[PDB]
Amino acid sequence: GTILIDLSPDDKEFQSVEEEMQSTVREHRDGGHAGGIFNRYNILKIQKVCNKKLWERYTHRRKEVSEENHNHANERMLFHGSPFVNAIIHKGFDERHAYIGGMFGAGIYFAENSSKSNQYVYGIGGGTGCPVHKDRSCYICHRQLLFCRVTLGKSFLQFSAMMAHSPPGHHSVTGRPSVNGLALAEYVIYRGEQAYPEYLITYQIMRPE
Ligand SMILES: COc1ccc(-c2cc3c(N)cccc3c(=O)[nH]2)cc1
Ligand SMILES: [Zn+2]
Repeated sequence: GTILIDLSPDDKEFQSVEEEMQSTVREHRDGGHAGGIFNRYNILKIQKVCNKKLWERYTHRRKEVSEENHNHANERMLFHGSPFVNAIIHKGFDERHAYIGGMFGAGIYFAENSSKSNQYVYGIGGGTGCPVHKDRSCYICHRQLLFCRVTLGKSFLQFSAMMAHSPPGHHSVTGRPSVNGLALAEYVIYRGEQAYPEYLITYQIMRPE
């Protein structure tokens, strides 16, 4: 039931999604090992992901969370990178898309930094890199990220040196950076219904000059 609608580069929606992608790139403590060496992206395409059933699954859960949190869904727009992006857009997020080994337990992880999610496009730690060249810093191969609508509800704050259940009385976990002053927050949900994959972004990382 999923259809993908291309956005024009002239459309304000394309431009605002591109700006979030580009402006949330940072340097990583791995020197580029997982995601590659780059300061910016070449955006090739942005598509709106449209699936009625999956949207209604998201909004149903959003109202449940809202009603448990003084009518406040605490909804964010966050990046997700995964080898399973094609399954996600067709079937929705579920337990199969969890990062079993993540620092906040087996859940589905989202980033404010697009460059954090980029580290996961080819697997955990960047896997072995792109399938064609086996290069984690490949500047040729096309990559894909999701920019997703995520319900956080009441989020458990984990101060952090950088499927399970949410902590009792909470709907998500927030990983607050406590060492790297430039890192933005990461978030974990434990129910696939608490995210909708709204934009599919196709891109290349760009080699710095
Ligand atoms: C291969 O299964 C996985 C898919 C996505 C990720 C992933 C992890 C992650 C993280 N730990 C922090 C912030 C964002 C992400 C993310 O986008 N994907 C991890 C495993
Ligand atoms: Zn490649």
